[PDB]
Amino acid sequence: MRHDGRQHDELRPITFDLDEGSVLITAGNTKVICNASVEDRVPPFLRGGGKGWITAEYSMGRTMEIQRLIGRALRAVVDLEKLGERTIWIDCDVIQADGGTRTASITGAFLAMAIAIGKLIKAGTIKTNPITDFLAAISVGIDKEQGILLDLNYEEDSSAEVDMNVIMTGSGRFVELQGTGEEATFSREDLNGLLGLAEKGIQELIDKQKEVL
Amino acid sequence: MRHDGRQHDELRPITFDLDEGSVLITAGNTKVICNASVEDRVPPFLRGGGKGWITAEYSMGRTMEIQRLIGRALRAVVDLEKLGERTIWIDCDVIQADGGTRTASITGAFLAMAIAIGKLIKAGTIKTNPITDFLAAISVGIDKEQGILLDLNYEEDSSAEVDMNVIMTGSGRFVELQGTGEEATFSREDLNGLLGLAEKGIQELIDKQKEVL
Repeated sequence: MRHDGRQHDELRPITFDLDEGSVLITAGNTKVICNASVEDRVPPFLRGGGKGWITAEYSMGRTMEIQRLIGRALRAVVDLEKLGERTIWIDCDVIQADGGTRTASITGAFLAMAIAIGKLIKAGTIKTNPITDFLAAISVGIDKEQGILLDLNYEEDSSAEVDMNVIMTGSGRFVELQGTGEEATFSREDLNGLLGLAEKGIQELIDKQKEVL
Repeated sequence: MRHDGRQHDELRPITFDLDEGSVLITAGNTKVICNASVEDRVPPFLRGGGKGWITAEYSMGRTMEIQRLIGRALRAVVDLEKLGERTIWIDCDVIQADGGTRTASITGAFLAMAIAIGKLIKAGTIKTNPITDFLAAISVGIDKEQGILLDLNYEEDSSAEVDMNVIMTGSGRFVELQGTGEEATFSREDLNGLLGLAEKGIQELIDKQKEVL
């Protein structure tokens, strides 16, 4: 039905290439390189606090928006106190864009962070794992002709009446949610259908994360 | 329970002062002046198209974000073809901020637009009403101690674990939705509770709009 050849609830091929704890994630034609770096400093408003911080650099205005989202989402699944007074720098570089870059950056950014925290734990730098849960993000939408779709590519994102990015944890809770109706609107029923699809795709991404980790 | 004196599902006092089709909306201590202006031109990518446009100026980076949201939300409930080839300029000025400015601007921006379109119809400039439905927006959230709250003031917005802005039409459909978990997360149950409260408040705002109009 989709020009893609995919079913409405089918994810594009996902690849988590770890070949630095650099991560190259591929979703169809979308590709993003994600890197996590640890520094034993923290923003001034935290110095002395004994609690860590996570922040991200992202490249491909609205850029700041995505950098802030990445920092937020990660902080939601990391006990900053257990991390100690140090900050984790995440850096994403979109090398190929074909829809879903923002959510693909989050998924990739998580793994990269997981990899850096693993070395922190193995180095004896921190006593316990601070990651409270797995995290992944996906985009969903409503196309005027094929209905609800999961993981939109460029062309689909472009012509969708309803666009939505969802970030959830492995335990199935929300970290962040955002849906916009173009010159269109969506009902409660549509919202429930969109969140179900999104959850299906996010559970699949997290399954892959666990297995690559 | 709230330092406000309000119940968890109670809106702050709402005022739509029409004393130019200028609108001054007041929500508790939040106050925003909204103005709608009509111009018989349209962005270049539309010239000749015969379809209108709505855009907004907003003042108090993230400013652009709010201006774009205002333009989006309005466009969702207006048949741009019936408006003709002309654009509606909305201008919001936050004169007092105590939480919920962004959603209060949307509600105020809608009325102002409604007022300008009414004159367009009475002037004989357009044959039919282009407004497809009423629209209002409200903020909801989850506070670590009082649970789910409706219409957050500054202090509450500040310490809420979960923040969320919702825009809906009078017919009860979604135009825009955005919820963020700080260093916290919200369940499906939380999401349903948050959307119910939001809908209660939005229905109340729209009731007031209808009666002021």
